Amino acid sequence: MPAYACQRPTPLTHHNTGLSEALEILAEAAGFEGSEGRLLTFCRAASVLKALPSPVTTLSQLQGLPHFGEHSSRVVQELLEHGVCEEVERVRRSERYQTMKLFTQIFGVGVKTADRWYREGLRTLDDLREQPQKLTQQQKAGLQHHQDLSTPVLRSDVDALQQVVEEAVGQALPGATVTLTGGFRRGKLQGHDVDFLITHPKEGQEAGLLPRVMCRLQDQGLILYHQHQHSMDAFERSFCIFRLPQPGSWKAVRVDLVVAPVSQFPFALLGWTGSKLFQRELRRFSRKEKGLWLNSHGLFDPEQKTFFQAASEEDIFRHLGLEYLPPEQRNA
DNA sequence: CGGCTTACG
DNA sequence: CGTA
DNA sequence: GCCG
Ligand SMILES: [Cl-]
Ligand SMILES: [K+]
Repeated sequence: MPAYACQRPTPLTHHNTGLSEALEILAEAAGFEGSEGRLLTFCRAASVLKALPSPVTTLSQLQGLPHFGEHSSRVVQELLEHGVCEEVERVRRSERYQTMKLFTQIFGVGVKTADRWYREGLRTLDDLREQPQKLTQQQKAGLQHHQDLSTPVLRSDVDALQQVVEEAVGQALPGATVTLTGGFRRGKLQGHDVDFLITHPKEGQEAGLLPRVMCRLQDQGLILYHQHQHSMDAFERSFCIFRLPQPGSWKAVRVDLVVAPVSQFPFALLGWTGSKLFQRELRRFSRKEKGLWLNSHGLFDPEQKTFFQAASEEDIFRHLGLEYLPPEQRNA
């Protein structure tokens, strides 16, 4: 089993959910305590289990797997022997973990913000609503719409959303296209947000497109929160909150809109499709194993000072020496 | 031992 | 810092 | 926490 998540297919459905979820609890807790290295190892170990074809039943099966060492093997060992791991259970029942998970699940709140609020004695969402001076406008929106934003987004919502996004994009720029990315492109049936990638076949036509799209959406009354203020002034990404029509009502939905020039489209498609761990492992592999710098704009050779002109995601995998993984196999 | 994705708002 |  |  190879060491990078971008070297192995990881499907939606896998066989070690109980073991994976426990390691991901420890990964989350490591992040809450500011140990980004420990988070990564626990996430990578959990990902290794997701790629296995069969359930792990004996400790010997962990031999030869990357990212498994004394600590992660002890966690699996306890789960195999007793069905629970005492370290994991102590974490999930701890007030620190429950409060940090509660606060970091708010749109606009990360680990450092949640940790500050925790040290100040805050424990519940109502504690936050009673301290509005501690909140950015972004966090006020995440708190105001928290119940809706914690409701899982379904495929039915995605199709309705893509319709209204395509309408606004079409009114903003003839011939522009809209591509669903993110978890739903990977085959997930639920999500916490919906990601769309927007481009135009003619390079340059997409300049200034996202503000025109956001204005069309605001005019349809569809935007509840938007981070940029528009009638640097230009922007190409918007992580907004939509007022999605429902039968006789509406529901707030997190939506990401990204504009990219068509020359960068395969890199943008690869980037925004995820998963998050897949992307980190792919970019790490690119830099550390191939000496190339990858992001959502391109693939840069710092020695030749040139960008690789890709026409497809397959082109990028091939240039990196990787077997192609379709999006449904990028669920690391 | 040091590294751990890499951008934009 | 937050977003992905 | 684990790898290079
Ligand atoms: Cl990027
Ligand atoms: K958050």
